Amino acid sequence: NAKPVYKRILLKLSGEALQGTEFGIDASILDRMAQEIKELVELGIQVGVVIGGGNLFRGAGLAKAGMNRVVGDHMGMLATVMNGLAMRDALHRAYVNARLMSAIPLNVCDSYSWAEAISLLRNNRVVILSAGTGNPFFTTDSAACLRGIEIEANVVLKATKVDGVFTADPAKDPTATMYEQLTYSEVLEKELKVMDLAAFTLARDHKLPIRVFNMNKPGALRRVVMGEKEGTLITE
Amino acid sequence: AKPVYKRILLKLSGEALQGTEGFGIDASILDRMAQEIKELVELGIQVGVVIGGGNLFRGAGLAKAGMNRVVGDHMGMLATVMNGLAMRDALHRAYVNARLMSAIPLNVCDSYSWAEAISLLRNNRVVILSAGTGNPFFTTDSAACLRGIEIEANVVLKATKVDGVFTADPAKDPTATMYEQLTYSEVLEKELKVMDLAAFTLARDHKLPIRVFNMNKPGALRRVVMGEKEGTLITE
Amino acid sequence: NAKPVYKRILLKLSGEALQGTEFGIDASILDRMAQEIKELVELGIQVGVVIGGGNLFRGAGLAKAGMNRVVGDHMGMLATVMNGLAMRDALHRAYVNARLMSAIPLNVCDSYSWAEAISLLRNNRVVILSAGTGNPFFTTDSAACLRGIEIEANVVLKATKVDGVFTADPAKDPTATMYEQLTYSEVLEKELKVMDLAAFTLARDHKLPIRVFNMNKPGALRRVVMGEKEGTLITE
Amino acid sequence: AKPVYKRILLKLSGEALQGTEGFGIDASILDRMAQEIKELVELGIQVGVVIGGGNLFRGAGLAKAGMNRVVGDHMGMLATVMNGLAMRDALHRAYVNARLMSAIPLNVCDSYSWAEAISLLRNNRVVILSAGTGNPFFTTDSAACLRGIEIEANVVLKATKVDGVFTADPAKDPTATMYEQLTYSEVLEKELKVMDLAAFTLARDHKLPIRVFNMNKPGALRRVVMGEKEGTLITE
Amino acid sequence: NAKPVYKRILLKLSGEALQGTEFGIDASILDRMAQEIKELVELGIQVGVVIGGGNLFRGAGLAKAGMNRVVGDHMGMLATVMNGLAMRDALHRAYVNARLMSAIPLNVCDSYSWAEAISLLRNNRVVILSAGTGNPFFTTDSAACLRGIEIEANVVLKATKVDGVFTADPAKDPTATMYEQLTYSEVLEKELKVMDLAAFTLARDHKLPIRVFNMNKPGALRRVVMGEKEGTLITE
Amino acid sequence: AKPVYKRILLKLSGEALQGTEGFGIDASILDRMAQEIKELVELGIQVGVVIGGGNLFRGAGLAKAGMNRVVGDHMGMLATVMNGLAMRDALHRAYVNARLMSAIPLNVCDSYSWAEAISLLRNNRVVILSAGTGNPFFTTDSAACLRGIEIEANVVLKATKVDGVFTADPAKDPTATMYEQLTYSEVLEKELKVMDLAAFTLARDHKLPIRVFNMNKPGALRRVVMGEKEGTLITE
Ligand SMILES: O=c1ccn([C@@H]2O[C@H](COP(=O)(O)OP(=O)(O)OP(=O)(O)O)[C@@H](O)[C@H]2O)c(=O)[nH]1
Ligand SMILES: O=c1ccn([C@@H]2O[C@H](COP(=O)(O)OP(=O)(O)OP(=O)(O)O)[C@@H](O)[C@H]2O)c(=O)[nH]1
Ligand SMILES: O=c1ccn([C@@H]2O[C@H](COP(=O)(O)OP(=O)(O)OP(=O)(O)O)[C@@H](O)[C@H]2O)c(=O)[nH]1
Ligand SMILES: O=c1ccn([C@@H]2O[C@H](COP(=O)(O)OP(=O)(O)OP(=O)(O)O)[C@@H](O)[C@H]2O)c(=O)[nH]1
Ligand SMILES: O=c1ccn([C@@H]2O[C@H](COP(=O)(O)OP(=O)(O)OP(=O)(O)O)[C@@H](O)[C@H]2O)c(=O)[nH]1
Ligand SMILES: O=c1ccn([C@@H]2O[C@H](COP(=O)(O)OP(=O)(O)OP(=O)(O)O)[C@@H](O)[C@H]2O)c(=O)[nH]1
Repeated sequence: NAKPVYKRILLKLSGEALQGTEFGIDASILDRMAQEIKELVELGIQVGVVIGGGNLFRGAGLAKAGMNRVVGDHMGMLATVMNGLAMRDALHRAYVNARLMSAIPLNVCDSYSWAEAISLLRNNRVVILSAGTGNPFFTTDSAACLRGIEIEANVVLKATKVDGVFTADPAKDPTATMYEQLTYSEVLEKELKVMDLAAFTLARDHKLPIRVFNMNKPGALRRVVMGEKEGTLITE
Repeated sequence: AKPVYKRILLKLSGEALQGTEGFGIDASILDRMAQEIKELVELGIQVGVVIGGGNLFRGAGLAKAGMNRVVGDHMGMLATVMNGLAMRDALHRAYVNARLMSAIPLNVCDSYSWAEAISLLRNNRVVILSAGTGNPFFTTDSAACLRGIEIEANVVLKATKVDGVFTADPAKDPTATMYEQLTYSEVLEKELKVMDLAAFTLARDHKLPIRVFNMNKPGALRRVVMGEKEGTLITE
Repeated sequence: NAKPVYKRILLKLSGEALQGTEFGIDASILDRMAQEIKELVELGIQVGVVIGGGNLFRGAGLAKAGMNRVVGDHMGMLATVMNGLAMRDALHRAYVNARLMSAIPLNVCDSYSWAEAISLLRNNRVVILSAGTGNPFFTTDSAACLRGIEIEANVVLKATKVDGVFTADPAKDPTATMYEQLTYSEVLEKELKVMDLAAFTLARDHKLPIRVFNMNKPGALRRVVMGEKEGTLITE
Repeated sequence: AKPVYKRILLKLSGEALQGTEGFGIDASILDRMAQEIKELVELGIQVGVVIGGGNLFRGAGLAKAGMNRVVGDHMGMLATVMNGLAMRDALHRAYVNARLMSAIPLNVCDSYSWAEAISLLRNNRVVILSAGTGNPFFTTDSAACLRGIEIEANVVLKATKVDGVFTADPAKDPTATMYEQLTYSEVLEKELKVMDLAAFTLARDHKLPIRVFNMNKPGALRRVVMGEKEGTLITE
Repeated sequence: NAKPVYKRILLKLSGEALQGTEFGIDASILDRMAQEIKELVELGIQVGVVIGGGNLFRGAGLAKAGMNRVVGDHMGMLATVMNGLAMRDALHRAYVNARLMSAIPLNVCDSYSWAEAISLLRNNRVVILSAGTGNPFFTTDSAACLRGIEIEANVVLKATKVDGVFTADPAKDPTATMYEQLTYSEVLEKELKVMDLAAFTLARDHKLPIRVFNMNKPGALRRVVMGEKEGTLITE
Repeated sequence: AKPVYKRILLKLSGEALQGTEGFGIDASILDRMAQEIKELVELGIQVGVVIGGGNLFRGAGLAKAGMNRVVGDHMGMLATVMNGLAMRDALHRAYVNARLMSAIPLNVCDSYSWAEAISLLRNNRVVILSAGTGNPFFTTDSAACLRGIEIEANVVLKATKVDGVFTADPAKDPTATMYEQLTYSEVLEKELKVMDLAAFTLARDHKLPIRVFNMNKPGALRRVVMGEKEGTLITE
């Protein structure tokens, strides 16, 4: 009798979380991703997914090596388009209707269009938003919040490799602990790592709730949507 | 003792930008490539470059993992655009006029246009050609021979990590010897591995000469262009 | 009780076969074409058609007259887009759902897109692929085999003006005879005229059967699809 | 005795490229046109060219055959792009800077852009304008007067196979005489055939002078531009 | 029992009539517009609407101030795209399927395409045509007649701020009177203000009836469509 | 006494082109702006311009009226393109090379391209950047700081109708005084209104200096660029 507690969601997929040991993409994690997204679609949930590129390139990182920061961000963005393309295909092969859209118009997929996106969602099609915001100096987390506000999602689900928001990187600091609930205020006064002010403040400004969970946990995405104890919730 | 080629078509394998890790791009090797191409431009030579994507993706390889071959080939092509973009930036940072063109419209960079290409070339601007031929079921080798014939290059220079064409792999067999010259017919007869059959065949029909050389041996590119003994030549 | 022996086909239409006495297009042959394609659509067959331009321009021919070979191929390609447009219209007027796609993005029709093409076919829409492969130095026969492999056709039906594959041009050599069956091997050891190695080898490589028939024969296309004795079959 | 026009708009009828066969393009006449335009460019004159498609297709003609008029007009326009492409190549082969622009985006050639056009013109590059006005129910004559007014040409030179404007067809009536000058009003009053009414009317309202001359009479184009007695002038 | 007397109409909306006191747009007039268009859609009528830009910019007017006439027309056109976008949104918010198309390809809406437009109309979607004809020196009235003939409307409904065609501007001349019926002949011999010959003659040429009514009159559009006494009818 | 900035980013508020009426564009102020920018170009300074759209539309303002915020922001952006087009024409009419680029592909003008921008700038061509950042929920101020950082401008010059930054509005309070210099920290601490928080914050992180000055005070722009006491500087 459960029933989902969300009608339209914006699922931000970390690029790094498509690696799963060794750079590149992990086909089996991609296929699991599809199956889990398939379930949401059937449950009637409208899904829009913003995907990152950290498993291939990060602009700032390339900038340290000497490259022009803008060109570095452009490669980072093309990296998100490569993930989006792999994700879409995994979706099609799992018999799920999906469309890839790119912030920077390319031709291989559609160009992002607001009205078109809303139409696709109302029609139960999964919409994959690539190239983030289309601009350099930004991160895909920003795009998740922007697109999330544009398509009017009920919430942004940040898929990560950790169970929630920790006080410090749980993989490097042995003192790291995660909270299960936070307000946009607490996040700043405690200075916990969630996103980057740019993205965050935008979400706060527009009162868009955020739920941080672990995508490496099979079933976690479904628990979040069904309203079961998973991850951390950031509200006002 | 001036150069022997007015216009060439440099074909770099995606692995050419790989560091010691065996994947991605290595800033220092990129910058080194840019200096070597800078010298050719100053020498009066017109340069067109076709770069691969093996340091990132291969369609056949992805298809084995379950993915749709065509989508795998699109990601491969897209990777060659990531390389072309990094190569262009190294060029601009070394003060060399260069323009990235793509066989797949990506209005990042502009689209490949034969007429525009010939114009950029006549103006001493290095033309970088990404996305191979624009179609799946093809390799960047074929794009090198194709573009090479379109822009009327004097020769296709195939960059490898070996000094030339051997009787067998010299690293997996110390008996192997390097040919100083060959005809398309002998390559096929002796079952020699130079490049993709489709591509090779194309170059043979249009009598486009091929020079296989070592891009890691300092001075090689210049020597190959100065008519000095270096690598293997292939004609007929 | 017949029932078609093919579910998805790639129909390669020769440009020359739309002339029918006197250059240009033959409206009545175009309308018959539509009616016959209409029948396949109703039978449930998914049709993708690659159309040539030989009735208007051929690149190599223009090259002999002195023109730049690449520009010549570009005109040849625009010629296929003109035929595709006429074909599409004949289809619409016969109340058949059809979409025109061009290898070289134009705007008047759609730009070729793999995923989009598959969706249109699954939806029983006729897909007309123009501008061949998008590249010069190639022929539309190449494109028929490439697109045929891309959309995963069960077979490529080469529509011609002769009943099959002959030993020599039946219109010029009085010794010309046609075979009714051939393997990709036989085709080469006998050196019979079918396509051009480029195209052919590709088809062979991917084990795509080919059936050569005469489109000037009213009903021939329907016989081929129903599995009746028509034309020549090339298999491995 | 320098030229009398700084910038002109040469309007070539599609038939201007037709050989003796009465269809298509004749390489030798094309090359001859290129030499005559080369001379004008050297003389300091800025040249814009609008070419028709009657040596290939006409929308009204196709519509009579059953086809949708709009589609017929698209094919007609597309033919003017085939001519513009061949004319551009003859130009480049005669060493004349020229760029083909299209009223129908064909990202082959680039799109018509008024500002870019004026810039190319000021840079002594022959601008070739294809696809007429971009809309059906119009002729390339109207595009000649329209573009002529946009680029602020000093005059529209209408190339015909006759010496000028006659009282009646001189080939179907030996009584006919050639006017050396006329006003838009007299043309309409005497029911004289100069061009499409829509087009004519447009030129009259913007006071764009028209010179009708013979493109086959050697030296004519130069004479018309050197203020020497040649053809018919039309103003008011 | 009424029943509409038209199946497909082309509704030309004056840009000025979206102001309603004070430049800019009048949201409440826009919402009424939507409701009235909603009714037509439900009645089964296929609606195509051409919208002007006179409430923001007029090319000729900008030309007097000193600006380049062509650039002035380009701004006028962008003005029609801004109105089209506002109109579309008002339509979506009233739960009416609508698509915006632009004569000059932009990316934010679709690019105008004939076949696509017809498909959208057959599917009961409202089609908004912006950027008029795409060319300078023309008015949106021209585009209304051109698009009207293209999509094969049964009639063009010119929405204005006056009840019909008057002898003189009813707001400035106290002698102004309107006729209730006119032939294309009468319109010229009486020289009444309806459109501009360009547009008009085109409509006449193609025998497209025109009905001029007042959109500020709530219900007037519905009366016209139902065949009730409203506005002025221009026929041959 | 040469200029103190090699490359600047001039940000003009849409209201900067407004006449006394309080809406639209005033030809004379436009021409005056062009003369002031002409002088900078002659002085060797590279100029990038980001113009707003408040003299026409604001998304938030439209959203209050009932419209979809995103669509309101698209119309706003589109208005900045109307201004950019008028500003470009005034520039060309004053004989200043200038190119309009848009963050929203409008193939009127070409699309924004970082690399192309840097090239135009190095060539002494004024680059006009329209459509802000390309995304809704942003202001042109943010686009000024963003583009300013991308093109590596030496400073962002914020044109206002006031002499600089005051303690309070000087027109609504005669006690207000003008700061001659400030740090990002003091602006935020003293609750000073300089620009959009999002934008400001961005400029602070990249240490992009901001100069607020009066665009109506003749000579101001030149003085600001000649290192002479004028307006308010903001750095840290
Ligand atoms: O709006 C955007 C989004 C992305 N990008 C560029 O794409 C690159 C991809 O970086 P992402 O931020 O997409 O990486 P990711 O999601 O995998 O990383 P985490 O969430 O785990 O931190 C970024 O480093 C940036 O340079 C932009 O330039 N603009
Ligand atoms: O025309 C093209 C070119 C390339 N590709 C796609 O790019 C992928 C990378 O293949 P490449 O041919 O780009 O590899 P590479 O140059 O780095 O490697 P070498 O052959 O030099 O050893 C291919 O596996 C394919 O998926 C296309 O599908 N089409
Ligand atoms: O991939 C392609 C396809 C076509 N083309 C160009 O289009 C032209 C049209 O030539 P086609 O090969 O399309 O002609 P056709 O089908 O009518 O001829 P047959 O099958 O009967 O032999 C060719 O001559 C070539 O120049 C390309 O450049 N590339
Ligand atoms: O604006 C345009 C121009 C041309 N066309 C299309 O191009 C076709 C060719 O008509 P053209 O007007 O191009 O013919 P032409 O110049 O060769 O012939 P003359 O008038 O000089 O005798 C026309 O019949 C129409 O279908 C358009 O529809 N729109
Ligand atoms: O085909 C076209 C249409 C429109 N435009 C340009 O758009 C501008 C908008 O002018 P319109 O003619 O669209 O204005 P309107 O409809 O509001 O005015 P009325 O019907 O009440 O007279 C025109 O002034 C012109 O410069 C073109 O350049 N070409
Ligand atoms: O990135 C952008 C820029 C602008 N806009 C849209 O443009 C509208 C106009 O807002 P602007 O920010 O262009 O206004 P302006 O410069 O004239 O005004 P000041 O801030 O200088 O006082 C905004 O209200 C928004 O709708 C975007 O949505 N995105």
